[PDB]
Amino acid sequence: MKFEFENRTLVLTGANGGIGRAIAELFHASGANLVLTDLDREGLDAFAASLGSPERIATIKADASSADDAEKTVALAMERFGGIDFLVPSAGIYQAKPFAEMSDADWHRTISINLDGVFYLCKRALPALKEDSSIVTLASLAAYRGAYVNAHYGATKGAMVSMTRALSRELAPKTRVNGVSPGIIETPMTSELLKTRMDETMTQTPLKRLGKPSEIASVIAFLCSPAASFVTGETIQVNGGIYMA
Amino acid sequence: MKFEFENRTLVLTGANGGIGRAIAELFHASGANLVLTDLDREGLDAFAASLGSPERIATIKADASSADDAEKTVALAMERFGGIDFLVPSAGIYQAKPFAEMSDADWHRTISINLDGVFYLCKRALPALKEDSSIVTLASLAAYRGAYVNAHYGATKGAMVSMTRALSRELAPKTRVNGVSPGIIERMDETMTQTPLKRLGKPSEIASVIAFLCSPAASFVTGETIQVNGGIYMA
Amino acid sequence: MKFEFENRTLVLTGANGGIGRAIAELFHASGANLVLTDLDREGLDAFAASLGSPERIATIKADASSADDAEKTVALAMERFGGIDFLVPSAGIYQAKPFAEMSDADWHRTISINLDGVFYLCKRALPALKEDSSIVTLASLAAYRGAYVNAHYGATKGAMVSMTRALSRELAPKTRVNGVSPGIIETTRMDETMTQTPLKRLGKPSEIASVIAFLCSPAASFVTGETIQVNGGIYMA
Amino acid sequence: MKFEFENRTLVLTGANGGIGRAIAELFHASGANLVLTDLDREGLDAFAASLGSPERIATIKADASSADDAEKTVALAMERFGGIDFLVPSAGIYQAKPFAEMSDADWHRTISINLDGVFYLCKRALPALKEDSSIVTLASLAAYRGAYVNAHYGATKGAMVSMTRALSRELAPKTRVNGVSPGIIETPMTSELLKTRMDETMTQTPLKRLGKPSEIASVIAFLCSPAASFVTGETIQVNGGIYMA
Ligand SMILES: NC(=O)c1ccc[n+]([C@@H]2O[C@H](COP(=O)([O-])OP(=O)(O)OC[C@H]3O[C@@H](n4cnc5c(N)ncnc54)[C@H](O)[C@@H]3O)[C@@H](O)[C@H]2O)c1
Ligand SMILES: NC(=O)c1ccc[n+]([C@@H]2O[C@H](COP(=O)([O-])OP(=O)(O)OC[C@H]3O[C@@H](n4cnc5c(N)ncnc54)[C@H](O)[C@@H]3O)[C@@H](O)[C@H]2O)c1
Ligand SMILES: NC(=O)c1ccc[n+]([C@@H]2O[C@H](COP(=O)([O-])OP(=O)(O)OC[C@H]3O[C@@H](n4cnc5c(N)ncnc54)[C@H](O)[C@@H]3O)[C@@H](O)[C@H]2O)c1
Ligand SMILES: NC(=O)c1ccc[n+]([C@@H]2O[C@H](COP(=O)([O-])OP(=O)(O)OC[C@H]3O[C@@H](n4cnc5c(N)ncnc54)[C@H](O)[C@@H]3O)[C@@H](O)[C@H]2O)c1
Repeated sequence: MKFEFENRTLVLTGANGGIGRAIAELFHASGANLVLTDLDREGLDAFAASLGSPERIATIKADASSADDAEKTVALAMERFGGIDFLVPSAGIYQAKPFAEMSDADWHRTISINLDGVFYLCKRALPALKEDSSIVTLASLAAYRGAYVNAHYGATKGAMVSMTRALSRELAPKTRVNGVSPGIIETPMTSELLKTRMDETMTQTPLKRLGKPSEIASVIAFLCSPAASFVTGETIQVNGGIYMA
Repeated sequence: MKFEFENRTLVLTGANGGIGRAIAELFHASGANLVLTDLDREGLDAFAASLGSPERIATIKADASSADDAEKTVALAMERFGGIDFLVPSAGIYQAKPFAEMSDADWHRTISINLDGVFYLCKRALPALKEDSSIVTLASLAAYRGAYVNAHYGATKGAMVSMTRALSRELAPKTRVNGVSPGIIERMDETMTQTPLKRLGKPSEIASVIAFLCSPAASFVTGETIQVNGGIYMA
Repeated sequence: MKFEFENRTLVLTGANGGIGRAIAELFHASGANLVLTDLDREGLDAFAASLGSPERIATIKADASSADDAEKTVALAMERFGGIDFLVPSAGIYQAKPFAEMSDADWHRTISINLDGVFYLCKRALPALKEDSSIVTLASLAAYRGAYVNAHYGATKGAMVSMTRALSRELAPKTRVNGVSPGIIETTRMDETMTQTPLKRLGKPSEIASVIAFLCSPAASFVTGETIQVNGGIYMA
Repeated sequence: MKFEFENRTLVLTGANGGIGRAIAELFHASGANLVLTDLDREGLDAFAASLGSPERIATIKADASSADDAEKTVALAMERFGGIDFLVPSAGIYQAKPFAEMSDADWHRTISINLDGVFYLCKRALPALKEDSSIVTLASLAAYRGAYVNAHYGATKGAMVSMTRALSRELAPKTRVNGVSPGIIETPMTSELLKTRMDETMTQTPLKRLGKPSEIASVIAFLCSPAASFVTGETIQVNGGIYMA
């Protein structure tokens, strides 16, 4: 698959994370413009240098929980490239916190980043969305299988699935809204939990391996591409068969 | 059918609402103890009086979005009845708000009541949950069909479905955690045509499914959210 | 719950099975009339005798894959009790058969019993169904999780879920059509199963019957088209 | 959208149908070898000529309901191209038949073509499937929404969804098994339905249009491509938002 994104503009939050980096690389290689935001301004700027074509790249330090940063992100997209073709709210946190130990602060921090932030970005982006544009949300296996020790994480990822359906109705026919639901992907997000459970996870997985960040990115690219022109409201499971939904 | 909830205690938020009253009514008729909360104390107290078994009913003014009121709600259940058998976080708001017009305040108010509040009640309730207890969440057709002009509402009701699955895992085997997803509960003609059962649902038809999930008839059901919508949508 | 099924009639195939017997026992204890069918006539009659209200029980030898036996089953319900309130096509086979080893006969046998048979029973039952009646199909965890070595079985139980939705539309508002999808029912790999099951036990057949009874009852009067997972949380669908 | 399928072999039943033709065109344009089957061989060969790189196309008259024709189809793929990379059992029938009027013959006809035939093709294909191969089934909106007057059709398409999950477990990791669930597609299958129901369908569809056959083919191609390399067991809704599943 080869994506033709020349002169199409991607806004991607959490761009320095494992899946975020894979998304940026694939879209950049496909000729797209990138507006990358992240809470870690130093890593993002350094990472962007390696992908380097500054004519097609703009970066900004942005907190997913900040409504004003969503406004800055859209204004930068409008100023640099004149609009938005693809919107991907990838920024999120994954905290292991058994429910009996979950503090009110624990709960609010996960909802603010994983859910409120997605609202802020989608809402501020509306005037900048172009014809044939795409929003792609990031759900998770946990929304479908049920989180083991992360009821707040699971809640926000179930919210992603339904929010995708709602916005798919409201922004049609101009904009399509879809999602990707990753399974177990090897990134720093999962590194500590997964180091003693790699064999167990592969044994449970029909494809017998962990997912790669690029295998999430390629599905996001598909959903943004003309190959998905009649797909809207839909969240796709990308988990090697570890779970059937 | 017929439920035997004698000496078992229901905690119900938003108890003065349409579905809320139906739930309180059924569980009360079933012999249960009731701890009812609502933002409208006066309306609630009048309703609770109409059921007339005051020794089995306790009411309190509680804002579903307030963690302090959740603590007071659980303490009241502990004080009057010693624990919680059924926890039903029913309180919620349904605001029609096209997404292009949705304010940050619009968004937060719906998340705070419909989602944060469910976290507060469930978390504070943990020490009070008895053996064989149930949590039953209220999802919505909108979670599955996609809301037409209520993206914040749909988000919170998709969150209920996944949060139900998460807590079912963590609170098992002592407590089962399930949900009910109501359809259209009493352009009516279009709805009748679209509904196989050709009518609107009654609040009593949501309450009876909640009671089923709380009953021993559902003893091997957990994590599950049931569609109660007359066939208007298949999920 | 306690179900009031007096003067209401259940037609149940595979009634001598583990789940089948639990359904019959519950409905009979609830006052219902029973039309029980099974391929094993002697075992069924012995079971039916134990319930002891022979005026409320009628049995017949019937092959679920036989359209003629479906016709005979409904005629028996008509003759003894005048109609059908609850139709539960419970008969099914579960064959372990890795796909690379699956014969054409293996495939056909499972489709014939688990899928063709449900069609024949539902189709022939239509004139006998009463008002406020229910059909409750039996799906399976395998339909949702994906069968490990039973692709034919899994296909038939996915068919149940979609056929339930279809008949729900067509047979409403007179009849509601729903399903129950059992998980792992005691009816080894026990350590593995307990580890994956939040409730930390196998399901009991009586716990499938009580959900079917719920779906047949007025408590489910606004539920149609719906298949309920009854699996102790082993799988979330 | 364009894919790179050179030297990979597609076996496609019902190749002369609306969606079938769109699948064949895309894969051929993408450099694949085609083994096309249909009950209407004159139609198929006439169609096969128009795409014409004829050395990369092999056609055969084959009845999906025949186990022997499935063997002949696989044998042709083996003889001409040495194996099978993509297996797409697209042949199917759609009969409007109210359940109260449905004959036993009606039932068996639909289960035989739409379900037994898929078994015959998948089972006979096993020895010929190559590394990194894909099976992609065709489900339907009817499996999820519930057919209005086609309980046998709805049953077979629900079977596709569950059979896809089962085979993804058994044929992994060598083969991924996925599905596509089309909505309302502009095709002969829907000409009769949409003569009286066109207004309602566009009203109910967020994208406010009928789907095109090519918009099913592009999603099938995605599932066969490396972009879906971590997707198995999965059936994707391609319905313009008319139904959220
Ligand atoms: N296995 C997996 O990694 C997995 C599985 C399922 C779903 N997901 C989801 O996919 C998304 C991306 O995962 P990932 O691998 O990139 O995660 P990650 O933890 O590796 O990276 C997330 C990135 O977001 C940044 N970030 C954190 N808080 C932020 C904030 N307030 N504002 C802005 N940026 C912030 C982090 O610095 C990091 O660069 C997340 O939403 C995650 O929940 C991941
Ligand atoms: N048709 C329906 O009513 C319908 C359909 C689908 C889902 N649901 C869901 O079912 C649940 C119950 O619905 P209902 O019929 O009782 O709704 P309702 O609108 O009739 O209930 C409103 C009640 O909740 C109270 N309330 C409002 N905000 C509150 C707060 N902050 N704290 C405490 N109480 C508060 C109000 O005072 C009132 O008594 C809700 O979660 C709703 O979203 C309802
Ligand atoms: N663990 C489980 O038992 C389980 C799990 C998931 C789903 N289900 C499904 O639930 C349903 C009921 O299961 P069960 O516990 O009764 O199964 P079972 O194997 O205990 O019951 C088999 C019974 O069906 C009868 N039978 C077999 N072939 C028949 C035919 N051709 N015609 C008529 N009767 C026939 C046999 O005589 C026997 O009494 C089945 O459809 C099954 O696939 C069962
Ligand atoms: N709108 C749609 O067309 C639509 C929507 C949802 C799902 N689907 C499914 O997608 C698949 C492809 O549909 P389509 O648009 O190609 O349908 P179609 O009706 O256009 O295809 C008919 C073609 O299949 C052939 N065919 C019929 N019976 C056959 C048999 N026994 N053996 C072999 N070939 C046979 C016919 O000769 C003809 O060439 C089918 O499984 C269909 O159910 C279609």
